[PDB]
Amino acid sequence: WDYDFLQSLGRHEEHVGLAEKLKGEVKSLITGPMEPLAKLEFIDSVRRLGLKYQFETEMKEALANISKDGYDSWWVDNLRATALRFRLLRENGIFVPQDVFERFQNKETGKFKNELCEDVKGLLNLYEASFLGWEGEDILDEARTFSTAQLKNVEGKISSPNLAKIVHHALDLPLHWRAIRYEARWFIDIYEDEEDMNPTLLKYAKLDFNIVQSFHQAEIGRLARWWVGTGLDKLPFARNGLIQSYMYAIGMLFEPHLGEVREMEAKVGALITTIDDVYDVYGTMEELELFTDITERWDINRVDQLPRNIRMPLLTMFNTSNDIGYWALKERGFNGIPYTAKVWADQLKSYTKEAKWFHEGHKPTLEEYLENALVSIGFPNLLVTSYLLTVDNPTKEKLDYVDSLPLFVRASCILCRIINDLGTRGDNLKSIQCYMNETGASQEVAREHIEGLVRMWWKRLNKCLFEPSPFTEPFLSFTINVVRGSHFFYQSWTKNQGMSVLIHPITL
Ligand SMILES: CCCCCN(C)CCC(O)(P(=O)(O)O)P(=O)(O)O
Ligand SMILES: [Mg+2]
Ligand SMILES: [Mg+2]
Ligand SMILES: [Mg+2]
Repeated sequence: WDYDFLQSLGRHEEHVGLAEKLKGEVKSLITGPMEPLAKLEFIDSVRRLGLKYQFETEMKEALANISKDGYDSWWVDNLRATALRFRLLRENGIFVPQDVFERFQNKETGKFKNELCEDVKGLLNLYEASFLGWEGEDILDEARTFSTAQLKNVEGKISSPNLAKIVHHALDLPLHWRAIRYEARWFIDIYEDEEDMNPTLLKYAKLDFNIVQSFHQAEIGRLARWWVGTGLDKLPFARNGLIQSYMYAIGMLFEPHLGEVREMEAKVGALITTIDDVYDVYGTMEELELFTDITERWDINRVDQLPRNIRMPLLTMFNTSNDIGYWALKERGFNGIPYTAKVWADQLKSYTKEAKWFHEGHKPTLEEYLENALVSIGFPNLLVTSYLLTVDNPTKEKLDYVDSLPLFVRASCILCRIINDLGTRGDNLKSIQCYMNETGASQEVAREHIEGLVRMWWKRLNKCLFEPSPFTEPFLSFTINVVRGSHFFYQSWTKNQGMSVLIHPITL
């Protein structure tokens, strides 16, 4: 990554009329007659190509009327149709019971019938649908285990390279857990080779992708300029994480109309990865204690006591925090500086508890560690910032409620932390080793336990999305998509993902 070259991008196309024509056509298709299984497959194709943000209402209405049609003959007895309907309806907020899978099980033992290994597409759809489940839905747990076992069994026996690629991709990460934009870039190429491929939808996908990528490149140019202006790229003992943070933010939100929010999120992310290193890599406890005190008091009057290599990240945090709070004051009429200050103070207190534990040789339980680490991962900061920047009529009360980390937000933060600990030269007190110290458990027993925690908290997020809350569409999607971006990173192979998504356009 030549940041010299990324300041280039965004400085330097009219396909927008054809884009609007293709959008009207795809929209008519979504409203079109569409025998119901074909309509489901089309809606799911539109989603996988990253186009749901264009056709929100049409997709919702189409799925709502599919749910309310008078007859079930078109999907019952059909595993692919049953699973796809389950998943899409339950993604749309329309509950479907797990009972619909019982007719594919041996009615005595509850096991899915081994003969289903003859239906690869149905197995894939059952697999994908299983990750829409909640706690206590045992049929969906069984569906996950069975489908994964069978798919890995037959992956070597599949001779269609396209379907082998799809099966391998699903085994890497289920669709429910995948970052939308990167998955869209992958599935454009995949969809171009599918059986019932619709060329109108494919062309619109490619064109819309290039346009959104143009917005992204302008954003990257501005952010690289700012980041060089901070001088933080030239820190020897701190990660140069501007482009990594922007990739995180793309996973969190990719819509062009949210661009400015992205930039701020990106900024915060960068600073997070810098300050963490200040706390994890190169910093005296006296230096970090002073860092934390200054941040808690929001008072930079004694900042010159710090060496300039620490003084620059601290003051960049300070000034960017004030800038974002003032953006809130100006554009939303609400001074957000106290809340950016609060979230940074809380995150530095979490960093401080972690560093103090290390120096003390403390070995916390997994629960204690996680209580601190859902904050130290930084996503309370990022999510409260996104809420500040996007909520209608911001108030002290709304901000206090979101910053209290209710179950929905707290589950997303926990997931980000434990996913990063599964993906992880620093502080070796992470999730796995905390559990090992707790229970004396094995390396791999602890790892599988943490993976089970991943599944459990995803179940809780799924059930949260069905339950009333004072949160609305954009923040909802933010909360899910930070977990998806975490899955994206801690599965450089991430570098070439950035090249394919943010740098190179799609040839048309
Ligand atoms: C974009 C904001 C999240 C990016 C990841 N941050 C660096 C978190 C820091 C960590 O996760 P990292 O593993 O050091 O990257 P930590 O485990 O030290 O808390
Ligand atoms: Mg770290
Ligand atoms: Mg750390
Ligand atoms: Mg770490």
